[PDB]
Order: sequence, then structure tokens, then C-alpha cells
Amino acid sequence: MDYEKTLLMPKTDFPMRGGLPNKEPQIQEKWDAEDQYHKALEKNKGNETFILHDGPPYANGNLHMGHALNKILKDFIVRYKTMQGFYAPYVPGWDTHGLPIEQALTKKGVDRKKMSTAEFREKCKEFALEQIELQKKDFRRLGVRGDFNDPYITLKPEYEAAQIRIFGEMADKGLIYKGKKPVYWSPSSESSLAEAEIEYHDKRSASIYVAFNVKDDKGVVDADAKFIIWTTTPWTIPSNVAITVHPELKYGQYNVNGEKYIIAEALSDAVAEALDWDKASIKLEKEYTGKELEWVVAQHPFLDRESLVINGDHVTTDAGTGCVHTAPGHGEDDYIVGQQYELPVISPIDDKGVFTEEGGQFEGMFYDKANKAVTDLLTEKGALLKLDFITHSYPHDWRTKKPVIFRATPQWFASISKVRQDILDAIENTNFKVNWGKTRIYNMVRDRGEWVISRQRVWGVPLPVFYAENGEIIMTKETVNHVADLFAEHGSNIWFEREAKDLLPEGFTHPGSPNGTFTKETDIMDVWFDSGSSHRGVLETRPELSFPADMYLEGSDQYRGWFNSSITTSVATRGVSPYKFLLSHGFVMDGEGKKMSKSLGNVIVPDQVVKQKGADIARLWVSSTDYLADVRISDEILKQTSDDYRKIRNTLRFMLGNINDFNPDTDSIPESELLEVDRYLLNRLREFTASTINNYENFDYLNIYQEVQNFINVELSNFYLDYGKDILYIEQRDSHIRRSMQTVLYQILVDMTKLLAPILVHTAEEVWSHTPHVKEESVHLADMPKVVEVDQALLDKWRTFMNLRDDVNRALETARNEKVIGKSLEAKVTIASNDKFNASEFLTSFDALHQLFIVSQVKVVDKLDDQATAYEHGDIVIEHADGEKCERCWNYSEDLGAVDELTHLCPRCQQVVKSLV
RNA sequence: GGGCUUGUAGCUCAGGUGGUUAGAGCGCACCCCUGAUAAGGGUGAGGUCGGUGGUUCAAGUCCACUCAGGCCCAC
Ligand SMILES: C/C(=C\C(=O)OCCCCCCCCC(=O)O)C[C@@H]1OC[C@H](C[C@@H]2O[C@H]2[C@@H](C)[C@H](C)O)[C@@H](O)[C@H]1O
Ligand SMILES: [K+]
Ligand SMILES: [Mg+2]
Ligand SMILES: [Mg+2]
Ligand SMILES: [Mg+2]
Ligand SMILES: [Mg+2]
Ligand SMILES: [Mg+2]
Ligand SMILES: [Mg+2]
Ligand SMILES: [Mg+2]
Ligand SMILES: [Mg+2]
Ligand SMILES: [Mg+2]
Ligand SMILES: [Mg+2]
Ligand SMILES: [Zn+2]
Ligand SMILES: [Zn+2]
Repeated sequence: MDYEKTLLMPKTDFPMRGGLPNKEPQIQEKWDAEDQYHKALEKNKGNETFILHDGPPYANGNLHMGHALNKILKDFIVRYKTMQGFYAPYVPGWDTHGLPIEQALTKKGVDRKKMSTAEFREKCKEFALEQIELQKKDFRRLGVRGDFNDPYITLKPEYEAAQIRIFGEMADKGLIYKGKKPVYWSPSSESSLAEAEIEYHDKRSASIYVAFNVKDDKGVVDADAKFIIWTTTPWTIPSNVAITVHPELKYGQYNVNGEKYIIAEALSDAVAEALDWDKASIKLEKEYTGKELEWVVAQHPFLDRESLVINGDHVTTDAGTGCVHTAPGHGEDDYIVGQQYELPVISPIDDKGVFTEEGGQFEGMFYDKANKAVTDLLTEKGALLKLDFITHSYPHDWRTKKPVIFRATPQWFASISKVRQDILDAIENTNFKVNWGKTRIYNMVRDRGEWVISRQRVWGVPLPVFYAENGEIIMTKETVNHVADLFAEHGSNIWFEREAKDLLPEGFTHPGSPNGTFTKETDIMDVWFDSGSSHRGVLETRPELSFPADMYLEGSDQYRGWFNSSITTSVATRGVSPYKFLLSHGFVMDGEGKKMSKSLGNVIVPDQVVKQKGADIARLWVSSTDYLADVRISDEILKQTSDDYRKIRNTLRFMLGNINDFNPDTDSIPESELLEVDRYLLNRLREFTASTINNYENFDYLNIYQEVQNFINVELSNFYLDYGKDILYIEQRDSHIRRSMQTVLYQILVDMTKLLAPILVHTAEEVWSHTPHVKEESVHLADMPKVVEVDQALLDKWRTFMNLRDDVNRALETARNEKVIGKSLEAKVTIASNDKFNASEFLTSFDALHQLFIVSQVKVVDKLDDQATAYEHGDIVIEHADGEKCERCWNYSEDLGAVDELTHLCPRCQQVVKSLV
């Protein structure tokens, strides 16, 4: 007859293959339907709280692997805290203002000039919300649990109003002020431009050398040797302002003939070389320290009146002559280092290349031809020049293809310098996972210049400022807070819909404008300000949250980004960091650790990992990366992830099928009555559990990925589950020995699925769904197993038994290569003490060595002759087992018997079978 | 160029105060099993630690320089 019918084979419909791309949507569908997000919250209703504040991704485009890495790590954290009983609301957010979106619309074919600000802004909003829906869909497909149905958005009235109140408070503490800054300006478009509207094209520029003297006397500290000058911009000459000097680097030359001017060290060679001067390459003499040449007061001719100073510099040396000269009226950093000191803003020029003030003969022409021929009047006619024509790449208006120039424009600033030390101190009191995180942002805030907070665009939050003709600036608590009031109720659009007096309080009045009339600012705030105020607009505003967030977690680029604008803004108005803990991760690279491009074809997108392999696979990958640095993804990397996932899943499947008939409520064996081998695994489970919780407490998911594998592969699959077959399949269903293993098997099943739940969200649920008798619905609404003390002596004892098992297996291998044995069951193992190990005594405290080694018989003797091979754990002798093969359990027995139609059954199996019938 | 950061076996990772033949899991090779079967067991082969030079009796582990990466600036 057939023996398999009497066997107890595993039973479960839990599939070996995941089918993730088709199973996960259903599971997600159910989680939403049963509003688990809010259920998870009410489950921990009055417990300690954990607030992880989400940084708002930009509402434009497709999520990339970075969004996935970042969101999945966040979910790990909140899920684990939730599973430890913490009330941990996770509310995603979206960054919705900014130039990029205005551009998307324009590129889409919207066209501002043809509808008005109000209609264009609504178009931006409509677009942002559409993008959000798409992104929200993708985020949820990763298995992330969060308030996705009621996320915070920077375009929401309440958020905008909060942002305004932040602007108001900073303005009150005197941290907001109006000034000016140079910006790309297109005389063609009669408007300023951002780098995104700039494209380079070669241009004909007449470069000249205007060597200017060093009169006065304050600068005659070292002779009266003139200071040369070279500008590729003749119109950038009527801007008499300082010169240059890169501290440390010195040299002055002072050479024969001419006037013994000044060049430089690494410059000299490539300086006079083109100066046409080479009257016997005359040698230098009295070089006078560059760096130290500060305040070397020098009158710069051409029709000057003021002498130009010189201060520290940042980047000057190169093919470009050592003589730079400045004029904050038309220069990027030419304005920074050139302003700290009493410096008057130079040059005019209206929205058109035309100027007026200070302009001599050229009082109404342009910045071009009015130079190359006009201003070229004032040149070598006293400053020794060399009018040359050169070609180089130059900034151009991308639509008009015409040249762009720098021009100082009124801008608004946030006074970082006044709150600097305050931010530094808040950082010092901020916790970090790694010390360099603290150092990076520290030096950041330390070397940070003033914050330009204004932009001349329409898609954003308006600076709540009003102007009173007579002078200007109306920015008081009353005015800002009333604007906040309106914004809170109508949103920012109100600003573009109403007149100034409608945006002002109760029939407001001010000394300015005796006629009760007012003007309003038009600039909007920099988007960094928008997100940077998220701690106010969401943490302080929403009921479920609390201002100081337990932590912020984002990419490395946020040290200059959201981490920075958020702390700057929070310290300014609250005096504290908006985050008690700052955790950052790296970027996602390809397999070689190189940037994903597209021209290179090494991208890999989240949407594809999910569709092709599954969200649970994208997640396991995350847990396996050392996120504190850059991480790497590729097809070979993911094939690995797939292979580990299959092993975890398959192992869980086997355990599931073998506890299908186990009812914990009535079949469990007391710990004190478990077979010792079962108590050993129960303790390996406790050890693995303790270790994993610790890892979760430290955000060390990589350690869990590593340990889970070793526990699943080595302890379970390789050993316990294998050895268990001779028990689970053969013993009587309700026998003490079978129920003892099931008792531990069940606990491991349950606990391990719970311990993995934060990571393998879908599979954990699917396994939970196939486990009999689990209390709660959903693993995700259950608590982590409690950490208990392990029996260390039991562990050491079995650790040694395991190392002894390896020697046996080695002995079994040798014998198997010799065809002496096939499966380990056809073997008889004899072992005895060695000089290296007292095997005989040690093996005395173990039961059923034959089952433990998966062999038919084990004989412990005491001593073996010089036939037995020696092992680290004793001498071992392997030979084919005695007796005949029992057709049921496949162990060899010398006492096979028949039970009715079933022959060749060992005594053990005869008993099990007889109890069937 | 500046701040911070990474480089150990095919892959992902371990390797306190420097000290015998650098560890793990997977993968791979070969063998066994065929009662987890688009499964399972076993053995074994692979790194000299990005490079060079030093400190030291002795360095993956300390120093210097260097190569190739990464984020953010300077640009
Ligand atoms: C880890 C990251 C990128 C990455 O890993 O790079 C992924 C690879 C890019 C894909 C390449 C495409 C081809 C392009 C080509 O051709 O070159 C960065 C992080 O991202 C996630 C989150 C985004 C939020 O909005 C940011 C917020 C906080 C602030 C308020 O704005 C944030 O945490 C951010 O710091
Ligand atoms: K088999
Ligand atoms: Mg680790
Ligand atoms: Mg294995
Ligand atoms: Mg390597
Ligand atoms: Mg490697
Ligand atoms: Mg590492
Ligand atoms: Mg191996
Ligand atoms: Mg080498
Ligand atoms: Mg050496
Ligand atoms: Mg020596
Ligand atoms: Mg060491
Ligand atoms: Zn061109
Ligand atoms: Zn039997």
C-alpha cells in the first residue's frame, strides 16, 4: 500500500512564488478600506508620541529612487514605533510653489501674458494638485502608511498664513530688511532672469587693460606704482569700486620701466607676456605682499574722485590677470566681498540697455556700442591700454538669443548674521546618528552669507509688505498679521486679486500718503522659505502633531536645503531646533557607485521595481543598504534582493504548513516540558529577537537584513526545519514530541513575521492571513514580541554541539563521495573523545543523536583505533547503517514489521500507524 | 579650489584600544535527495583589504600623499 497517506505533510495555500505585483495592490486596497492609518493611531491613543516630520517633496515630475529610499526608511521608523505602542502620526506633505512649475505650464503652452496673474496662478495650482495625485499614487504603491488622504500642502490657506506669521515675527525681531543685489538682466525682455532662462552663446567683447595709478598716500605704503586693470566690459568701468587680493598669496613685482606696477606669482609669466612688454624681460625687485595690501587707498583716474580699496578674496588667480577691480553694480561675488565696507552702489541703466545718471556723454544710448567706441574715449589716454577683440561664451536670453548683463535690483534679505550664533547653539544641542552630520550643517550655518528671500515671480507666497508714498516700508505686526488673517481665510490669491487698501486693516492710516493711498510689494518668497516653515504650518497647526519633531529624515542635499531653512526659521522665531534628532541618508547610485544618468542607461526607477518585482522587494533592498552613505542599485543587486526574498518567503511557507493543525490555545507544550533541542531554538529566537529590536532602536536595518538571513538559512532551513521532518511528518499528530516542536515553530513563525512587518509589509500581512489563531487582524496592528533574557549556557552548549555537527557532516561528506552512503539516513555514526575534544562525555547530555544528525544510528564509544579520522570535536567513523529501510520514515531498522497491508515499518512507525486505522 | 563623505572576496555587509593562515549570508562549483519539488541537504573554491610611501618588531586598523567616486558650494 501507500505510506505517504499515513504521513503528516505540510498544508497551506500560501504560495511559494510571491506574485507581488498582483497581490500587493489587493492588500493595500484592504488596508485603506479598513482605514488602518487612523486605526493604528487610535490603537496607541494615549501613549507616548513619536513625531517624524515629512520634508515636502516637490509637486512636479516622477518619483525617483531617492523618494523611494527616503519614504521607505520613514515608514520603517513609524511602523516600528507604532508597533511599540507609540502614537506616531505620519503626515506627508507637498511643496507646490516655485519657478519649475511656472515653467512646466509655460512649456505646456499656457502663456502668462494672455490671462493675468490670478488666472495663471490658478493654472499653477491645478497643475500642482494633478502632480500630487500621481505622486501620492506611487508613494502608496510602496506600501507606505501615512495621512495620504489629508496631506499638508504649501498652497493651503492655513499653511500660507503660518508662513506669513513667520515672516512677521522675523521682521519684528529686526531680521528682515530691504537692500539690493546684482541679477541677470535682459534688456531685450526688460526683465530679470533666473539661470533657467539663460543659455550661452559666443559674443564679441572688446577686452582692454586700464592700468590705474596709486596716488593718495594712505596707499603709498609701498611706492606709487600703479595698479593695472582688465575688464571685458567697457561699461563696467564707470563703477569705481575697490580692487582685489587673495589673502596668503602675495607678490607685487615692481619691475623696471613703465611704472613698476603689480602682477603676481603664478601670474607674472602669463601676464606681461601679453602686455606686449618684454624690454629685456626686466627682472623684478621689491614685490610687496599681495594679501596684506588692504586699504591701499588708490585713486582710479578716468575721471574718478574716490580711491578703491582691497579686501580678502575667494577665487581670483588664473589666466585672468592678477588685476581684477570691482564694481558691485554689476557683479555676483563682486558684490559680496564688495559691500562689507562703505561702498556706494554703482551704475544706472533702466529695464532697457539705456542709462542716465553719472553717464557722461552717454546719457541715453545703450550698454553696447556706447562702449566699444564711445566709452573707449576714457582708456589708454592716461591708463595705458590695449583695445582687443576676443570671443568667449557669454550669458544670453534663451528666448531672444540676445545678451544678458548684471544689474543691481532691490531684493529682500533675512539676517542670518544676527541669528547665526543662535542657530549654531541649537545645532550643538541637536542629536545626530553620526557626528559628521553635526559638523556639516554647523560649518554650513557658520560660513553662510545673508539669505535672499525674494523672487520677482508670481507663483508663491507674497511678501506681506505695503508701501506708503512719501518713503515706503509698512511692515508692522498689525499689517502682517491682518494679511495672515486674510490668507488663512482666502489663501495667497487674495493678494493678487485685491488692491492695497483692501489688504490693509480697519481703514488703516499712516503718516505717509496724506491721501490714505497705499502701494503693495509684488515679490514672492523663495520656496526654501515655504518648506522651511513647515514646522509652523504643520507641526504647530495640526492637532495630531507637536512642534518639536522627534526627527527630520532626508537626503544629504538637505543640509543646505530643508534642514537649513527649517532650523534657521525655527530658531529665529522659536529659539529652538524644529527637530530633536537629525538623520540623513545618501543618494542612490548605480552598481558602480556612479550617478544614474539616462545617456548611460543605468537609471532604474521606483515604478519599475514595483511593477516588475514588487514593493516588498524595493523595501528589502532599502533595508540592505548602508544608507548613511550613498547606496547602490542595479539589476544584479536586485536579483540578489529577489533571491533573499524568495528564501525568507519559502522558509515562512514551510513553517506555516507545519503548524496548520496546531492550536496554540490547546496543544502547546509548557517550556519546562519541551525537548531540549526545542528549548534551544526557543532561545535562539529570543536572542534574535533581542538583537533585532536593538537594531530597530538604532535605525540599523542593514544589521537586520544580515541577521534575518543567517537566522533563516542556518538555524532554521539548514538545521531545525530539516531535522524536524523526521518528527513533524512521522510522529503521531498529537504526540508530545511533535507538539513540542510545533509549540516553538509557531512562536518563531508569529514573532518573526511581526519582527519583519515594518519591512516586508505585504508579505508579513499575507503570512499573518495564513496563520491560525492569531488574535488581531493585520500584523501591522499587533505589538512587537517582548524582549526576554536568553539562557546563555544552553546557547554555548548547543553552539558547541553545532560545531560538532559540522565535523560529522564533513565525515558524512567524505563517506558520501565514496558512495558508501547516499542520503545521511543510510549512515551509522560512531564517534569518540579525542585529544582535542571529550566527545564521549559531551555527547552524553543529548537525546536522539540519530535524529539530530539526520542519520539512522549514532554510537558513542569512548575510543577508536587508528582507522577513525580525527576532528576538532573527536574521532569519527562512518559506515552504512544497519538493518533495512523503513518504507515510512526512511530510517534504517533491524526490526521492520508489517501493520496490515503496510510492510517494512520500523517499531516506531508501526505504533504511529496502529494509532491511525 | 572649499566643507562633509565613500572605496574589504562575484553581490550586500562584519572586522573595539594595530598582533597567528581577514569573517558572514547570498551567489557560484561539485555532490546528495526527490515526502517543502519553478523546493530541500551537504562539501568546496573565491578577497591581502583602491594605489604608493611611511610610523612600528608588527597595520585592513595609525600618518602622509595619491586615484576613482558622492552631496553641496566656489563656478
Ligand atoms: C536621495 C536623493 C536623491 C537621489 O538619490 O537621486 C536619485 C537619482 C535621480 C534619478 C536620475 C534621473 C536621470 C537624470 C539625468 O539624466 O541626469 C534626495 C532626496 O530625495 C528624496 C526627498 C525629496 C524632496 O523634495 C525634497 C525636500 C526635502 C525639500 C523640501 O525640497 C528628499 O529626502 C531629498 O533629500
Ligand atoms: K528531496
Ligand atoms: Mg552594519
Ligand atoms: Mg542555504
Ligand atoms: Mg571592492
Ligand atoms: Mg564590494
Ligand atoms: Mg561598511
Ligand atoms: Mg559558500
Ligand atoms: Mg594590493
Ligand atoms: Mg609597510
Ligand atoms: Mg623600521
Ligand atoms: Mg583590529
Ligand atoms: Zn550660439
Ligand atoms: Zn519508520
